[PDB]
Amino acid sequence: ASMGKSKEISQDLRKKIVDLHKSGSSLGAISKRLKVPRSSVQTIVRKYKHHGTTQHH
Repeated sequence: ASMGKSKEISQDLRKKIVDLHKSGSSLGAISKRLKVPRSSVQTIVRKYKHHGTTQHH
């Protein structure tokens, strides 16, 4: 095999922001600590809503 370990986007943040959106009352909590910008939350909601319908894996 070969080597090469790198990352691109925080997978945790991506799952977390989505999961917390389903919680609702805990959204202000993560937005308090990490204060996610509008552009970031607006872009991830598109992906979530998109993957909501036939989530390819």
